[PDB]
Amino acid sequence: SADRAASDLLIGMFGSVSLVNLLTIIGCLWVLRVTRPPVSVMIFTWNLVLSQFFSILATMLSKGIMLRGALNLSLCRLVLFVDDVGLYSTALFFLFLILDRLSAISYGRDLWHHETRENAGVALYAVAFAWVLSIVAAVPTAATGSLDYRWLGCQIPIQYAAVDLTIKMWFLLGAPMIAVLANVVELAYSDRRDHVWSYVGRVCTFYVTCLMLFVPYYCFRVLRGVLQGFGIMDYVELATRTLLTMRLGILPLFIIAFFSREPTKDLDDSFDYLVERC
Amino acid sequence: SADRAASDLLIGMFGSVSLVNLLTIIGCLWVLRVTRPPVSVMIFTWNLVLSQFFSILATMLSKGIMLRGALNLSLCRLVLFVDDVGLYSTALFFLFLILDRLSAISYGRDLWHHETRENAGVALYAVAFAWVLSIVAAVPTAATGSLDYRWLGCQIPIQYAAVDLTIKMWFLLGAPMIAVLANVVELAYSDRRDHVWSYVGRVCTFYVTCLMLFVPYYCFRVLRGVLQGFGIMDYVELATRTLLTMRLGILPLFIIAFFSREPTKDLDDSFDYLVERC
Amino acid sequence: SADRAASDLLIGMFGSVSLVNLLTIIGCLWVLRVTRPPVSVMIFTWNLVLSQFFSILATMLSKGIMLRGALNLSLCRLVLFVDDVGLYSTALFFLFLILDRLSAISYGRDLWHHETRENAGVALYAVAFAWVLSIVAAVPTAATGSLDYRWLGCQIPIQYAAVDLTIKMWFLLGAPMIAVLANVVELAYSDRRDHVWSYVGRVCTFYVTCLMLFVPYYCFRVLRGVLQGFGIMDYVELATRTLLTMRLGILPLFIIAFFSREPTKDLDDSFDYLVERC
Repeated sequence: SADRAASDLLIGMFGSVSLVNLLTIIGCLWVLRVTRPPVSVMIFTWNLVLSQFFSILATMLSKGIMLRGALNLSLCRLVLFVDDVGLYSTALFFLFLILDRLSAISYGRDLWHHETRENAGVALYAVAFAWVLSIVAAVPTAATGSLDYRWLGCQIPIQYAAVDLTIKMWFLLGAPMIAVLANVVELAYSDRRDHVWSYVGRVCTFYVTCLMLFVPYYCFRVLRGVLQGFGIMDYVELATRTLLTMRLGILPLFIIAFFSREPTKDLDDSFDYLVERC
Repeated sequence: SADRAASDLLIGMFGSVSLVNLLTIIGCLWVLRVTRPPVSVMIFTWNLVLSQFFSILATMLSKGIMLRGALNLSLCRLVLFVDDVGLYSTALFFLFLILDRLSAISYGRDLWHHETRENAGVALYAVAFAWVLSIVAAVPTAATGSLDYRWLGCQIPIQYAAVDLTIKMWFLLGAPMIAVLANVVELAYSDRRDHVWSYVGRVCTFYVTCLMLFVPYYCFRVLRGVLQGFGIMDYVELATRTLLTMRLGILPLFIIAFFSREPTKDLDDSFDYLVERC
Repeated sequence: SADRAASDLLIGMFGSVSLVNLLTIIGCLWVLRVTRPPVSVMIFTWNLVLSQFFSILATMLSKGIMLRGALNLSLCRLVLFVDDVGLYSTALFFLFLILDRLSAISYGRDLWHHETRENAGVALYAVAFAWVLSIVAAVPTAATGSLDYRWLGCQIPIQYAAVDLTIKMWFLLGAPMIAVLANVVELAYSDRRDHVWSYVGRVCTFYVTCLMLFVPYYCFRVLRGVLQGFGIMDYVELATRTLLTMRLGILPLFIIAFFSREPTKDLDDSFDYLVERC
């Protein structure tokens, strides 16, 4: 049982680091308001922060950091539901933020004085849809969650792993990145192309990061149904599970990366003026 | 069994009301031909009318309004197949009609004399695929239908509720609502933006209406697998199922809402001219 | 067992014919390099050729042309995994090739001297994702493959037919053609429309061919779960399977069809110049 305590400490350390990172993003977003951002960006970025907080909070309860002993089936289903709600919302919020910025930057209207009320209305309507769709997509998982017996956490049973991977694959990489690739391909041959490749390079490394964090875990879960103390098959499950947990500290860093055309330059101006007078 | 008889009356009244509404749309579409619309609109709208008629006809048989006693497994599977064919076709026809009109209105070419043969050819091929995909997508639900024993209808069992919701979610609001949002987001920053917000307001309330009608019934069916005369869990199933039945009287009203840029103004000219001389 | 041997000969003959066709496509692509194509086309077409080779090789092992007797569960799962990897990659590669060429031809920049380094970078990054997604999407198949008993080949059990059709429907005609139809619908109403209808007429017949080759086999497999020596239900399964195997000789013919705007004219110039001097 010594390995279980070590795994509990490692997950808790990652989450505490991730929680500090999220608070830094919240503070960074707060000081970025001086460089007037469009309401569309503000709606998407703030909803991303809320979704990340839900995923971080539910992940620790899923790993049983402090709820060991009281983790029944009712709590296991509720925790797994909240985790996927943040998991699904982040994919949709990032997809809409990328699409909003790709269209805005390409047409040359990405500043505060370049957006209308209708632009803000679409962002609010898109955010409301993404929240509701995430709840609906996470309903099947709330009716199939079960306790973990190798470890002391919460995880969907292996018999539903194939269905779980299919929903996750479409929601995280199937739909969001086919739509992004279709838009980029059309954007690559258009006249509104010169000032979009800096942003396109950011969305390429973002989906690669998402690809290398989500694929190893769910693919292994499906494969464990035929591959059959702890053994080698149990430590690799933990090894591929922490990679999923590291998304709580890497994804929040991409909120600023998609904030504007050159966030690293606007942030310096905002911070320099913040420390000078206000 | 008194409540069951009242259930048939409520569904039967809704179907008769919906049938009257559909006939009004058929008549309204007929009198709208004087304001000669593009062939692309005519192909989509008339195929929608055929799709709605299939859904209305199959829903009455699904509830067992007149087929009680003879509702075996073979008929229940066949009826559930036809009902989902109309359910899937309507989502695809509405998605293609919205996309066709959004592009046509934005570019300023939405009248009869602004379309070519190739525009009509795309609409014909898009309709042909949407009919075939609906048949294919409704094949799995034609091999898993079963008799309902709480009520005297015909519904998919609860063990396939998770799979049923996943297919329905993608078809009704998964693919069509992402594709529409992706186009609208691009349209919000383009020069072809001034005369598209009247139509965008119509597609926003349409998908909200679809969200309010479809989500509660299928989400409850999945949740009923874990929540476990009639009881409270049986009346809420009927309450959340009638909302699905009201789609037969609400969706046909959106056929004219997407007919053109300002259907409420073109309809008045068509009706006023028709009653005068022809 | 006489009919079983005949089926082995028919499938083997189709593969040998398909193998010759693929080698002709490889040779045809090699002689098409004189008419300098963009690197984006070269990346997509060559990756398509590799995917067809995987599908051709795995299909023959799946049918047990020469591996009868040693076809265990481990070999059956591996072969079925490879076949879907080629099957899924072809759908994604064809979708990206169509989208790349539709955008390039519409904007008037489809020649070698009209593409930039960023154009080739997107094609390389899109190909890398399509390979990874195909591997991930084929992972569930490797966990559910089983040995065939009515015949001596490899095929998914009928209990997973519903899940198999859902994944295949989305990958082959669900996502790729919704995105294609959405782009074409917008293209039909734009100014960049005059010189795209020759290509659009080519993607309409291609997807119809995919519709009539993939649908019958998977739709029948789901229906066989309720419809219940060899009988009529076993010969139709063979008849509906050779249509799937026939895709190995039809799909490679579409690699050159999507090569450029008018491949039948560029090929003649390339072949005539090759036989003259070099």
